[PDB]
Amino acid sequence: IIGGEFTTIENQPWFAAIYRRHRGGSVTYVCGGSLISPCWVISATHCFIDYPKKEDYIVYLGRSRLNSNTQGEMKFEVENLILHKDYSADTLAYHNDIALLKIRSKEGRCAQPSRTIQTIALPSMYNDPQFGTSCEITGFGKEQSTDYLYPEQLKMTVVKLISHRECQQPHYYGSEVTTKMLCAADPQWKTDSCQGDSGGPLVCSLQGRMTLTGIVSWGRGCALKDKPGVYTRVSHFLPWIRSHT
Ligand SMILES: COc1ncc(-c2nc(C(=O)NC(=N)N)c(N)nc2N2CCCCCC2)c(OC)n1
Repeated sequence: IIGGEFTTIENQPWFAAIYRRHRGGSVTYVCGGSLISPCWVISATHCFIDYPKKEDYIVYLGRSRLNSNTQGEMKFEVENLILHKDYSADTLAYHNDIALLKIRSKEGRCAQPSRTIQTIALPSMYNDPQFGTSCEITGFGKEQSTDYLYPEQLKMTVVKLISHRECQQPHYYGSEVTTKMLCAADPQWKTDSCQGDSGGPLVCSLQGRMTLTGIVSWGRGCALKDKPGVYTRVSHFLPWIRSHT
């Protein structure tokens, strides 16, 4: 996350931290996700597509820091890794950038809700807020495009939903952005999602409740002028989400 503020997991208790075991022993951060039910984390396919073996991944819930344990955190194996059959990668855009991780502990239990571990609501079908709506993004992603390290502490910022029509202007993304994508940006382009934030939540207050509107997918740099964040439009994927859960 470029700009925004540091936060703790209590402010985004659905936030999942997804890591991969390396042949050797070492564990590296992959991507964020969102607890949508006790046993199910939703994320981005492009996070896993290079290493699509479920046994390689670890999910934490209730985790506020990258490389230290948070009091109350739960650690999970991936019992199922579901990648979107119709996934594709362009030079810039991911299509159908959506994935489901069925989580279970060594002792065979799903997530136990707590102050630091809550589920987020999916939206009603084809129902997103208007352009100009303020939504929150959360991630352990880079603080600057050029940074080598990810931040130790979880971050979150505010971005405004951009109209499909504004996001398809050639000097933005042209036709790279489809009806299954959402754009969000800061009016000053000063705050944004970035590398490491992929798969993490775009959350909007919708029908007066916190709703998983987007999944961090792609963008051309981070906090660049005329280069908004591009998000999987979760309201266009409910059948796929219902069916695979
Ligand atoms: C031109 O440089 C460039 N371009 C793209 C990325 C990148 N961006 C995002 C992202 O969400 N961007 C955004 N919201 N504006 C994102 N979610 N992920 C990004 N990478 C991770 C996976 C995609 C390609 C490599 C960079 C990047 O990160 C340092 N740097």
